[PDB]
Amino acid sequence: ENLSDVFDIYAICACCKVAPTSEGTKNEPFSPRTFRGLGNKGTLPWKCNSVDMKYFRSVTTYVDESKYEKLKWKRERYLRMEKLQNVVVMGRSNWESIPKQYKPLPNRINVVLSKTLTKEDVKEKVFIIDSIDDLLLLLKKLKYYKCFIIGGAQVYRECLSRNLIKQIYFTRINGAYPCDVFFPEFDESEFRVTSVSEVYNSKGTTLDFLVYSKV
Ligand SMILES: NC(=O)C1=CN([C@@H]2O[C@H](COP(=O)(O)OP(=O)(O)OC[C@H]3O[C@@H](n4cnc5c(N)ncnc54)[C@H](OP(=O)(O)O)[C@@H]3O)[C@@H](O)[C@H]2O)C=CC1
Ligand SMILES: CCc1nc(N)nc(N)c1-c1ccccc1
Repeated sequence: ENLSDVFDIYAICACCKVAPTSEGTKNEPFSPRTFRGLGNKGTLPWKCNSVDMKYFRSVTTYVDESKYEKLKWKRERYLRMEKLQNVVVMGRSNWESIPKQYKPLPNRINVVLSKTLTKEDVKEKVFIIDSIDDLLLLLKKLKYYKCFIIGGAQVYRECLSRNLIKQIYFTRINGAYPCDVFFPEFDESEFRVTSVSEVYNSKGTTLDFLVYSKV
């Protein structure tokens, strides 16, 4: 069965256009994907975007007590054949990239993917897992609404490669910036755009919110 559907595994990210270079066999000035800029020097390519930060927080925070049961029954069902909050999953780099005055992300169950970190090290309240396999084990015995994959690059890749992504909330940052991290490529035929928001202006830079769903 589609584990992404059974455990509501979604992906949420923001990407901007990549700024050119001058020398490197990697500069993709004609990439078929205009918005693929994910990070730069362990940080977001652009500056604190309040409009997107608000969005990300509303989407990853929102829970609907009502619709839970139907989810609960779905999982209880799948399991035999073998406070409400969403889960947020992030790679170690992304986790370390987040300023302390934000970790752990509030109103959300925090999970970090790592092979090095340990409980003695990390003092914040977050589950540490060593593989997507262990992520499924955790989800299997955890009570949550939706599960959001929030980065970085390596975590997106693995999940899209295993077809563990049911939906992708993609913010398009209409601006070019230097980037050393890009959104991993995936077969776009298995998805279709289901939501295309109106345009927004954050201090002059525009941005929109697209939502893809698995076919
Ligand atoms: N624009 C956006 O929406 C987002 C941008 N970013 C940006 O992306 C960049 C970070 O991305 P990237 O460098 O790819 O890093 P990631 O955040 O994916 O973290 C990489 C690390 O996560 C761990 N990890 C990845 N896969 C697994 C796995 N299967 N099992 C266990 N651990 C795993 C490893 O930790 P370990 O080495 O300890 O084993 C690994 O080295 C930053 O610049 C950040 O700011 C991040 C999220 C979103
Ligand atoms: C607010 C920036 C942001 N916007 C969107 N649309 N998606 C994301 N995944 C993030 C993000 C990036 C790194 C760490 C935590 C969240």
